[PDB]
Amino acid sequence: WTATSGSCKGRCFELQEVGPPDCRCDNLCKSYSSCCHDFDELCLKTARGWECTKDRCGEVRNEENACHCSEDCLSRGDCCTNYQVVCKGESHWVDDDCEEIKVPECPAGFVRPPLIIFSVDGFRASYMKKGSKVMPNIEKLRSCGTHAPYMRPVYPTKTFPNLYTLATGLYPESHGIVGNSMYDPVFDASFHLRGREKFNHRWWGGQPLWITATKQGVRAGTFFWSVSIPHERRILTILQWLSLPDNERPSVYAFYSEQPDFSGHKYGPFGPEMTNPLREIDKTVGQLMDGLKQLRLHRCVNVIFVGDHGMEDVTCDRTEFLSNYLTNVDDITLVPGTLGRIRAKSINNSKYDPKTIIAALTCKKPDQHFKPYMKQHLPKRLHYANNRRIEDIHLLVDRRWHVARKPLDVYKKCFFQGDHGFDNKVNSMQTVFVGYGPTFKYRTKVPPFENIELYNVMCDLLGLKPAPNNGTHGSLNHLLRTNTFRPTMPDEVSRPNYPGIMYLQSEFDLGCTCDDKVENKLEELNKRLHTKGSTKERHLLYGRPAVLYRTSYDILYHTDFESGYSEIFLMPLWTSYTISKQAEVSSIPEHLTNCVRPDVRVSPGFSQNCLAYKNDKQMSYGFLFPPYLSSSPEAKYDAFLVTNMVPMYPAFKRVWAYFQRVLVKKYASERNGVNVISGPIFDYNYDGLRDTEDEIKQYVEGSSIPVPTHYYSIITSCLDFTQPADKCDGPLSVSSFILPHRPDNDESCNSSEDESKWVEELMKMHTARVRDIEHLTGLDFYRKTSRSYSEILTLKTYLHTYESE
Ligand SMILES: *[C@@H]1O[C@H](CO)[C@@H](O[C@@H]2O[C@H](CO)[C@@H](O[C@@H]3O[C@H](CO[C@H]4O[C@H](CO)[C@@H](O)[C@H](O[C@H]5O[C@H](CO)[C@@H](O)[C@H](O)[C@@H]5O[C@H]5O[C@H](CO)[C@@H](O)[C@H](O)[C@@H]5O)[C@@H]4O)[C@@H](O)[C@H](O[C@H]4O[C@H](CO)[C@@H](O)[C@H](O)[C@@H]4O[C@H]4O[C@H](CO)[C@@H](O)[C@H](O)[C@@H]4O)[C@@H]3O)[C@H](O)[C@H]2NC(C)=O)[C@H](O)[C@H]1NC(C)=O
Ligand SMILES: [Ca+2]
Ligand SMILES: [Ca+2]
Ligand SMILES: [K+]
Ligand code: NA
Ligand SMILES: [Zn+2]
Repeated sequence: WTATSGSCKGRCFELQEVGPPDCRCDNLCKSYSSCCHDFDELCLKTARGWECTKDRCGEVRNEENACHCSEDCLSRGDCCTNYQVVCKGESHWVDDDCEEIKVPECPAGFVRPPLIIFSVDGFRASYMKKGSKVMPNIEKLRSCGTHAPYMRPVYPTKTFPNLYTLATGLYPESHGIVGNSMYDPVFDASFHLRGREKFNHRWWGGQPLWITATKQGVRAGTFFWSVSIPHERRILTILQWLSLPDNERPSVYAFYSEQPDFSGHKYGPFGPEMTNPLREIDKTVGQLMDGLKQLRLHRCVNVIFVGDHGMEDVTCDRTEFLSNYLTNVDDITLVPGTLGRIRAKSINNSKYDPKTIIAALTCKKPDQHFKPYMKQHLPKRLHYANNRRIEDIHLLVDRRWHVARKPLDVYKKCFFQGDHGFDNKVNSMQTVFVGYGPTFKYRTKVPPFENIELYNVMCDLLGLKPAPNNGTHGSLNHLLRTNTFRPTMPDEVSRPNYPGIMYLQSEFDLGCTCDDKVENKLEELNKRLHTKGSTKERHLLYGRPAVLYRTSYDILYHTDFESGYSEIFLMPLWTSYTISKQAEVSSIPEHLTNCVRPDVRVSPGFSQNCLAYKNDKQMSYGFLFPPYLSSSPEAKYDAFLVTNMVPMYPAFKRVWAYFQRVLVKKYASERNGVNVISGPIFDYNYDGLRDTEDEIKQYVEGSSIPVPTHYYSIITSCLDFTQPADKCDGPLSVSSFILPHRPDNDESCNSSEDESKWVEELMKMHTARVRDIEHLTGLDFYRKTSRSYSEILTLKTYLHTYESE
């Protein structure tokens, strides 16, 4: 109930909302059917439109007009935004040459440069180039300020998840806005684009920018705008708020536009109809900037121009139907379109089986335009598992396609020509970033970055302490002129042991054998030095990874590789080796095929044993340092140490062996050497974070050898590929992956073929940031380089995407 009988007299666009039954006058009142009776009349005036004209200059104040051109407007804070240009002969902001803003030039009473975030829905990255000719205001922001070629959204590339991510710095699995449509089973309640359930606060987790500011004494403009408030009115309202008294005036503001998403859905991303909405957004930017110029705030405010996601060509004829795969299509509920989320229709149907749904959806048709995944098997880069609102079964839809349950869902809902929601590495999904202002750099291009990183920057811009989030604070310091955040490296928590030779061969009863009984003071001292770390400078190029949790581990040196060996997990946490451009690849000699050797530095009690692998009919083993890349027949023996072995399913070994035998050498040839760090990951609860021992769900049969859920590799070289990786003076280049350790290759529909036709494709899908691996392992990499820490943080957030230009 709303007593709509009160008035908005002197309260239009009030910041502090009022509580029912009292009627509202804030910028969401329309959305709630709660505005006082006179809100339209008073707060949504449109008379005479939005632009001063020569004749109106100096007019008598008619309170009825949408904006004013009368002499006193600048003092009331309510002039039309072109007032000074039309009436007072000033130039539009966009006609002004750009001049570096070295310092904020703010009116008296301003305690910090305000921030205005100008958000645009569905603003695909390539519009900056393709629409350049019709967006002069945005082009000026872009060219004069700081911009990225693109900004990467989060998955799913839908509006609500992305805007909330921008506002929180969190992945959707952590803020809880996991799609535009959702069912939460604990609440037993559904979130929809339409209607009122979406307004309950229990859906929206984390702490968004406007709460962060208020909690720390920084006032905020409201970030949500009811759809029916026209853009011109939104801009005028922001400008009005900027003329409030110091003690009342917000320091952070946001504008939202539904375009160009709205027209993109109708016409596709580059439909001829798309030019006009681009034109209209640009004009809105111009109004804002002219208005700031009128207020003498154009060299005071930081402005961010940012999109939530891009847009792809999608038509109703590119739809796959689950009725063409499933016998029991009525037994499931699908969240449809550019992603799929499946669960049972009835929690009382005990004949529901995910296993059979997944099998029926896997590689059943040659051209299949989606792939099914149990959510924990999704690429870790998606961070899309750890929320009860995310259904166990997920469909990753090919770009340009939809999935639906039955044909009838499409035509009893071709209408539309664009959509979005696909894999966030897809080129069409990429969106935009521009920063303009005294705190941003001048005429600066930065590399692409992920939208999770902006919350921290927005906090830096306002002098706020960010709430805990998924950004890496400091990784975007290169965008900023000032207010940079200077973190320290995290402290190492566990120091390693450095064991020497402590065990005789006969103390080991592991059930392992090796044909190695083949016996020189020249090379006997040499091998000693290798075991004491003499080649470590070669193989450990950026220092040892630091262990950020309490544990017991040993550093093991070898000729060709260095490792950090866990006494708890009985295998390495990390193995580090460097392969030059000139390295030769060799085979595992016939005589050593099944060779496994006791490590006389590591107790039998803290070692794996071969008998467990023999008795586990499902599980095999591989090596972290690859015996194929041994520097000499003699050094190859190090590679068969029990301390280099890890559990591997035979299906996985196909992947791993191709990686090790072919791809590492390929990268070394292409990148002029590479440094490789590889290791296990355990993430049985699919939270993105290192498991403790008690979370481990699977062990090699009859033993305490835990089974990894994934294997990672970090592959580093010199960004200037004229310098060898092991003698690099400057910035580094990285590519990494987190490969799922699965007992089959059902993910790869071409896996019956030779590994050259499908392995690298898999690996590319499971590309990762170094930071993803750090979260997953409790390790901190690149501790000892000659580069600044912020530069290293940027490197750790890098994702090698494998998309074209
Ligand atoms: C990305 O960044 C984020 C933010 O830093 C990282 O997420 C954090 O990770 C922490 C560890 O995973 C997690 O810590 C837990 O917090 C519990 C208290 O949490 C509540 O309060 C905070 C503060 O106000 C709030 O942020 C939380 O918000 C979550 O939950 C509400 C719903 O109630 C949601 O609306 C909201 O979106 C958010 O959900 C997300 O997180 C929850 C888990 O919190 C997930 O389940 C969701 O799927 C979703 O992702 C909460 O309201 C705290 O109680 C936990 O403490 C346990 O563990 C300690 C270990 O020392 C132990 O000593 C305690 O005893 C305790 O265990 C007891 O409870 C267990 C469960 O019943 C039980 O098993 C035990 O037996 C014990 O009884 C824990 O510390 C932190 O809350 C989130 N924060 C956020 C915002 O998500 C995230 O990891 C980053 N991602 C990556 C990949 O790095
Ligand atoms: Ca959107
Ligand atoms: Ca975990
Ligand atoms: K076996
Ligand atoms: Na397969
Ligand atoms: Zn859309």
